[PDB]
Formats: sequence, C-alpha cells, structure tokens
Amino acid sequence: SGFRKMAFPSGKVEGCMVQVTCGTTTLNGLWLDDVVYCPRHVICTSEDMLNPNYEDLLIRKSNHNFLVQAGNVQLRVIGHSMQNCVLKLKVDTANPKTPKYKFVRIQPGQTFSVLACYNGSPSGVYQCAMRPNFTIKGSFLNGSCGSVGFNIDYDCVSFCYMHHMELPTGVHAGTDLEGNFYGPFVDRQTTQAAGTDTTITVNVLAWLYAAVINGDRWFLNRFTTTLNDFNLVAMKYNYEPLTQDHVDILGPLSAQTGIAVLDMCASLKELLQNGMNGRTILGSALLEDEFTPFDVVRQCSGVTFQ
Amino acid sequence: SGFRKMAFPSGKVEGCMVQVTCGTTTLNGLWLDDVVYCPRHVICTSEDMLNPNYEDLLIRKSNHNFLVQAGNVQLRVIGHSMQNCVLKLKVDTANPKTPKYKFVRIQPGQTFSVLACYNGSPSGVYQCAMRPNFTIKGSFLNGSCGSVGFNIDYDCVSFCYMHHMELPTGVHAGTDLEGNFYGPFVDRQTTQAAGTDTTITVNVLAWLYAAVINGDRWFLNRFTTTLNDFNLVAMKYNYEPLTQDHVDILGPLSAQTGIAVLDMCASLKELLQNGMNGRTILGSALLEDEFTPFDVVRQCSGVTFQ
Ligand SMILES: *C(=N)[C@H](C[C@@H]1CCNC1=O)NC(=O)[C@@H]1[C@@H]2[C@H](CN1C(=O)[C@@H](NC(=O)C(F)(F)F)C(C)(C)C)C2(C)C
Ligand SMILES: *C(=N)[C@H](C[C@@H]1CCNC1=O)NC(=O)[C@@H]1[C@@H]2[C@H](CN1C(=O)[C@@H](NC(=O)C(F)(F)F)C(C)(C)C)C2(C)C
Repeated sequence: SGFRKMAFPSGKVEGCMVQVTCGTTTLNGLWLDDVVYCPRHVICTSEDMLNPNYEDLLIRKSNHNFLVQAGNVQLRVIGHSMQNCVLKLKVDTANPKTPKYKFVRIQPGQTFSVLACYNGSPSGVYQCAMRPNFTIKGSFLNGSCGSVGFNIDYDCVSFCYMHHMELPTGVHAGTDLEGNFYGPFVDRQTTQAAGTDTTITVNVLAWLYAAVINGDRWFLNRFTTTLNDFNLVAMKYNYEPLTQDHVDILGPLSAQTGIAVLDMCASLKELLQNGMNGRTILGSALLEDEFTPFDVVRQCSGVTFQ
Repeated sequence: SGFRKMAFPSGKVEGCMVQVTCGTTTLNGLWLDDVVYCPRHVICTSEDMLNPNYEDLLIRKSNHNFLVQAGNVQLRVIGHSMQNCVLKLKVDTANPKTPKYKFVRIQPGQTFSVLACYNGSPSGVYQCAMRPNFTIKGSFLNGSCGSVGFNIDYDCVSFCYMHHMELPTGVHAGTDLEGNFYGPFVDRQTTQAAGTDTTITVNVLAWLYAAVINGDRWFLNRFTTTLNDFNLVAMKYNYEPLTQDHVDILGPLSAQTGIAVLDMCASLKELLQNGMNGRTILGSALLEDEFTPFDVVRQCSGVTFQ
C-alpha cells in the first residue's frame, strides 16, 4: 500500500515558532509556556562568530535588547539566561498554543521530523536521522537556526533537535533543547570535520521488512546465519554492529512478516556481497538506513496523532 | 546547504480534518466553513463496492445517517448532496479554523503534499507528484480515503487531491475537490490498469539545477543542443517532450546558476545515453523527477508560509 519518507504533522510545532532579533542578527525561536528557546549565537555580530565569547556578549545585553515577535505581536522579554549553547528568554505572555511537550536527547540511529523555518515562519517539513557521527543530512539556509527537530507520541511533542550550523560537507549540526551539541561540534565559525559515518544496520533491516510487507521479496534467500558471523561481514562494509537489543527491537516486524530476524540478516549479507545487480527495493537502488523499526510499524500499520 | 523531499507544513490543513461515519464505513472528511467533503463510497457497504449505484444508495440516506466527528465534538448534518465522486455534508457549525483556501485541479507533473489521515486524525505528511498517467506514488492503508493533497501560497491553501483508491501496482488514484477523478479511474472495486508512465523531463532538469546549486557538478558537459534534437533522444527513454513553456519556466534556475537551459539538456542527454557509471547526484543513483522548478526555488531560496 506504498512506502514513503514520512514526517510527523507539524501543526502543533508551528504554533510554537517565533522570530528572535538581537542587534541585526535574526533567527528562529521556540515559544513554550512563557519561555523562548533559541541558539545563543543570536547575540553575535558577523565578526564575533569566528571566535566568540558568549558570556561576555550576554553581560552587555538587557531584556529590551531582544526583539521577540509572534506573528505581528511583540513579546516583551522579562528575563534572560544561557544554558550551554541555548538561550532562554522569559516572556510576559504564556503561549496559549503550547502543546504537551517534553525535551529529549535522542541516540544516534533515531529519526525525527525537522520543521525548517525562516523569520519565525515555517517553510517546510522533512524527516531526518541522527547519523552515527552525530550529524544530520538536512536542508537549511541562512536564518534557519532555531528550527527544531521533533517526534510526536499521541498528544506529546518530544523536541530533540535545534539547528545551529552547517559543516564543510553539506551536513548539519545542532543541540538538544538543553543546549548540548550532538557530537563534538562547537558554535563557532572555524574548521570542523564530521568523523567517518557508519551505516545504521538495524534501520536497514527495518527497511527490508518494510519492503516485504509491500510485496518486494526478490532479495529473500532460504539461508540463516548467526549474529556473530553476520557482524563480521558487515564490519567490512562500514555497517554498525547489530546488538541483541536491535534483534529484540525488530521482533514486531519479525512476528508480522513471519521472517526470523537472522534470516533477514542472511538476506542482507548477500546484498552486501553481491550488490543488487541492477534491481531496486521500494524504488531505490541503494540500501536505505533512515527508517527506524518504529517508523516502519507506524507507517505500515497507520498510527495517528491526537 | 542540503536538498530534501520537503513537504508543506500541515497545521492549516490538520485543523480541517474530521471523521465521517455512515453505517459501518468510516473515512476522513475535510471541514471548510459549514461543509464537509468526503469520498462518496462512504455510503457503501463492502459488497456494494464491487459495482455500486451511488445515486440509489444516497436516496435511502437522511442527514442523521451521517456521523461527523470533529475531535470529540459531533457535527449535526443539515443537508447532503453528491458532486461527481465527492459528497458534501452541510453542517450547523462553521469550522473556526478554516484557512483561506481554494480548490484547484493540478496538471500532470505538478507536486503537492499529502496529509495521510486515519479516523480523522493525521498520521503523517509527505510530498507527491501527479504522474503523467494520472496516478501518485503515495502511502495509504484502509481508512485513509478523504486524506487530501495540497499546496500553500503564503496564506492560501490550494487543495488539489482527495484520496479514493489503490491500483494493482501499489500506486494511488483520486479526485480533485469537485469530485472528478484524475485519469480514467472510477470508484468501484474492479480491475483497473494505470497506463504506461513517462518521466517528467522538466522536473529532472529542475533537479539537476538543484544539484549544481548544491555543489554537485560532475555531470555538466561543455556542449549545447537544440530543443528538437534533445527531444528525439529523450523519446527513446520514455521521457516527456520538453515544450518551450518548460524552457521558460526553467528561466529563473537558468539565470541563477548561469547555465543556459539547453546546456543542461545537453548534460541530460549524456546521462540518458551513458548512464551515471556508478556516481550519485544529490545522494541518488537514479535521476529524480518529483521536484518542480517551483519546488527547487522555494527550497534553495527559503520561501515561507504565513
Ligand atoms: C543559522 N541560522 C545558520 C545556518 C547555516 C547557514 C548555512 N546553512 C546553515 O545550516 N548557522 C550559522 O551560520 C552558523 C553559526 C556561525 C557560522 N555557522 C555556520 O553554520 C558555518 N559553519 C561553520 O563555520 C563550520 F564549518 F564550522 F561548520 C557556515 C560557514 C556559515 C556554514 C555559527 C555561530 C557557528
Ligand atoms: C479508502 N479508504 C480506501 C483506501 C485504500 C485501501 C488500501 N489502500 C488504499 O489506498 N479505498 C478503497 O478501499 C477503494 C474503494 C473501494 C475499493 N478500493 C480500493 O482501493 C481497491 N482498489 C481497486 O479495486 C482497484 F484495483 F480498482 F484499484 C482495493 C482492492 C481495496 C485496493 C472503492 C470504492 C474503489
């Protein structure tokens, strides 16, 4: 019944976006209750950003130095603090469209939806994955910072990402909502390299399950294997180790398609050795690693929100 | 700065979704002002759907036979009519979250965002294209019908699709919001075939422009060509004819990258002849045809909504 890179619906989060201006720098903010969270480099000028001293810049700021606009309405700031690489502006108005929400810090391999924004206005929404090198393959221009990444569980928005910077290779980096970066990056304009990226094995298998459910079954073989042996052949192709926790997490997909997890591992071994020989799987000639087990289940069983 | 299959933010449309039940059939509705639009096969039973007589079924229905739920709130129906394959239920309450909206009928080649819903609740959002054979490569399960496709221009939602049925090959079919199908399909459970699908040439070129902007330039050659000659080589590969209107529509991307449209056509000719020889473009080993000129411009210049 089809299989696509699907994102969460964005309305709950659109109701939280605002514009934060400080001097001439403008970027995005998240308004939740009476607090606005945004990247702390909003207090910089251009020339500060090469090697900035944030605490020093913040001393010279008052409440009134921050311009916070929700649509046309201006939000008076009544306090400011800095928490790691994020900035919290207390405001005089609680956001009446605040959803149930929590702040989470995802693990490498987990996915989320990004609502890319400019000037506090939503431009578009797409689904990303936290790569094992702690980067994301997103799409962002100048002024995108403060755009956020999230998951929805029924009614609760789990905010897990806030965008800060783009790295030499076209990939992106940021923080959780407490302002700690993911990976070894810092918020300054200096040379930073990513680290080598490894392929998320459990997400590939999840995608192969997605393919069977959808009738694409040519890659299934009749063989099995052991976790140990599988992991030796994967290592060579820069695939992450598959833990037993991964196997257990794949149990629901295993149960529903009646294909033991270690059979699917066998099928993947073959694909890593022999290549596809010019065939596709779900429309793709490359093995895809940006869908979690949970993503496959929600899409191929039709889970909804609110 | 990255390039992804990006969808419009969905909040404006989420505020319009409702659940329509009639007998035991439940599917999705669109509530705009005081009218709910949904697929007319909500009035069927299972066994009716093999060869249904819709006008006959609707005679036997009253207002009170339709259960319309917006969240927990029930909407009293105060009238019903049928317009082609869509059904309009007048209700006693106008939807206070109705956006500025219009109903449009897109052309093959145009893209839009689908908000897949079940039981009047949003499950996820993704971007599709109206294929030249008048199908879409979507992702839908039972109960998805009435989910809608749309574009946003600043503040106005242009609704262009409503989902009705899935075709033997995993692809999907539906109507505009006046209830006319796209392509030769009808709303009955009988064998229907798609027609052969052709590749949308102008969208491919747009994607190649997207690639240059993003620094991927290996496929550019030094040669030019004529529209005429180009179109002869494309025909063989089941690529649509490139009209002069297409060339003009590509003028903004041409202007910004300083690459005449007919140079890019030359570069595409080579790719259709020689293949990629194992290289990628924007991460893909296949030429991609699901981004319009307009989509590339909005994403790679950062257009926002509201
Ligand atoms: C936030 N609004 C922008 C978003 C950027 C702009 C281009 N694409 C994006 O994702 N973030 C920044 O401009 C951050 C910000 C200063 C510099 N910066 C960068 O993203 C730069 N990157 C780096 O210096 C590097 F190489 F370390 F990654 C830039 C050269 C502009 C891509 C600060 C405070 C780090
Ligand atoms: C609306 N809620 C569903 C959505 C379907 C279910 C599976 N994926 C979808 O997109 N639509 C239907 O069930 C429509 C509906 C009766 C039958 N139908 C179909 O989609 C069927 N297709 C066809 O009969 C065919 F081959 F012509 F395309 C089905 C076999 C269930 C896929 C009506 C009124 C056409």
